[PDB]
Amino acid sequence: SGFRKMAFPSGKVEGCMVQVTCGTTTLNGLWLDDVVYCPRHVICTSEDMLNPNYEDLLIRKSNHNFLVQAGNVQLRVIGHSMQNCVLKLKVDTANPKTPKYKFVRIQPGQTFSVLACYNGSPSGVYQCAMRPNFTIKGSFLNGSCGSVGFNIDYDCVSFCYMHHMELPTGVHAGTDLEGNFYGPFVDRQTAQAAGTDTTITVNVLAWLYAAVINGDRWFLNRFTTTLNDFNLVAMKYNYEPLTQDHVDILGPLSAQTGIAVLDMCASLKELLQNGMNGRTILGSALLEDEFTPFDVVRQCSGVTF
Amino acid sequence: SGFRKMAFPSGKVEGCMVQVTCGTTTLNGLWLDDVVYCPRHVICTSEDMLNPNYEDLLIRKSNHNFLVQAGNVQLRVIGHSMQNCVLKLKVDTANPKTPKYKFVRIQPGQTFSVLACYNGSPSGVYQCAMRPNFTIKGSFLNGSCGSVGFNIDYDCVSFCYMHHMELPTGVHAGTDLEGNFYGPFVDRQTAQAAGTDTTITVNVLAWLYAAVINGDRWFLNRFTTTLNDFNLVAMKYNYEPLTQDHVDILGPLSAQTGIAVLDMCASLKELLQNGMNGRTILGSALLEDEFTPFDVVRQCSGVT
Ligand SMILES: *CC(=O)[C@H](CCCNC(=N)N)NC(=O)[C@H](Cc1ccccc1)NC(=O)[C@H](N)Cc1ccccc1
Repeated sequence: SGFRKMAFPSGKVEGCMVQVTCGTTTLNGLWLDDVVYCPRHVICTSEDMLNPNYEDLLIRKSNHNFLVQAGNVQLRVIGHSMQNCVLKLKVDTANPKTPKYKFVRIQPGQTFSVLACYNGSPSGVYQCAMRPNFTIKGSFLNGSCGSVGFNIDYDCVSFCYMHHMELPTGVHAGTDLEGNFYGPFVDRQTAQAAGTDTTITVNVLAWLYAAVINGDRWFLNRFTTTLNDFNLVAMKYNYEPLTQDHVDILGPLSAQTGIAVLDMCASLKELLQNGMNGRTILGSALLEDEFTPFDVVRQCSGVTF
Repeated sequence: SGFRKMAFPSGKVEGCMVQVTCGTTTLNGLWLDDVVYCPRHVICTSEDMLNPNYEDLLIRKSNHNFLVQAGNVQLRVIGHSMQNCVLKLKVDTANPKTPKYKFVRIQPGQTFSVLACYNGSPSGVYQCAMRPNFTIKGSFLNGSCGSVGFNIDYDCVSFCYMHHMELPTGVHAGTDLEGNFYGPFVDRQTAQAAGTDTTITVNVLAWLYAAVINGDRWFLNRFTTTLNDFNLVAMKYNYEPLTQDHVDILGPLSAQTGIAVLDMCASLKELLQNGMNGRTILGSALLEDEFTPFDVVRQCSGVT
């Protein structure tokens, strides 16, 4: 029983983390086979970040200016390239602890485990959701860049996020491992503000199913509704619209509990309009939306890797 | 910026988790050097658990009955002993991946990271607090006994918990790595109920400090309360008493915040009586008590 915000085992990623230094700037990198990936603003001065010509400043440097270090071992850079906002440094040695991996671009609403690192050393791991505004509400301090987010798809480590920048709101923004930013953000010190956020309704429903699997039933009424009557209510509370594909993905939890998706949509409807009656659900007094439907199955089914 | 309940990196512990099978019963074990630790009731059948006698039940068994698996490699068991409620299995080979480790017994109120495992394979990692009633509100399914909790002191993995049992409440109970249960629980199918629980006052305060460092300051007030007076409001609301040892350990965050421990005790005291004013604190409408004062520094000081 029980239900906690659960991260994937971080062992396979810990083995790929290294330190990348260029001039006076250091940050983290991901060492897979004989290539190290890291944010390309490692090659930038603070002066450069006001208007950075990454194409020009990349070729102005060469392999010797990059100091990659895997723990205590120095790795010899033998080639440097640029794929969007991610700098690829070819190295002399291939990582023996390289897992079977894949580079994936997640969609807003999905989750992943973040391994926060500093100077190429892991500090801690936690679960993050990619908000609808393409930010993540993470925990990062300076030097955390190159920290990556990932999922473990059965026998494969799917990397989905590399951290680049903190915004003024305190939220965070990054890229996929192809170097493409999630959201309308820039690796440039220019005015950037996240867009208005919304609540991932499909994830909240999944989290109510999880509460039912763990005994909590006080919020379940004898009502049901239509998918559009609920969405009318959802829009009023700045909730993401629920699609038919969303209802499809909640089937497995609807099947496990014997509660139709729209039956619980009605339960959520009245949780939004009349509050939570000063009661707790899985140890929270607010509606949690950082659990995907697969996150609930994974935790309440004992999936292993 | 930001504050989430993050766990320690699990890599070092992952290498130590194996699958222990005796008869029809399979659970997880910890493989350190040439020894595999696991909950002793692996030797029992469900019919035995109603009134097991472990010393005689081990009298019945041999090293031949204990099957250990490190991934897909089978480890030869060459000896089996028992220390309190933990079974120690001596094996033919030592774990190449044994970290510098300690066995520690935590006190109620401190936190640790749990690596939930099944069939010797890790499934997830999360943070827990040892409640004042010596329970933990974790996430454990069947075949999760053997899973272990741990901290990471720089480069020393100090194990402090092994999972053994879930109680009717839904909470969880286990032992330190010397086989001694936390709380008045036992590995037997007997009437056992978790004592009624209290909130960890010192952790809530640390959590409030984390909230202001991260920018949340609406709960502030500072009406000048005394340690005692606070404690008398606290105990009525089922919060554990706040000693001045606690005040001492909140010193660091009282410093960086410039907020005297007692003046936040004040703003906690009326948060306790008035309410949350329908507002949040780091994304919670509840007072969070599963963050130690060190947990708050470690997460605000970038420790690795
Ligand atoms: C991940 C990092 O911390 C990295 C600094 C590495 C050097 N190591 C240490 N200082 N210990 N990068 C940044 O800190 C990042 C650089 C950047 C600037 C502009 C865009 C993208 C990246 N700095 C920030 O993100 C600041 N918050 C500046 C900023 C950026 C965007 C909007 C508003 C402010």
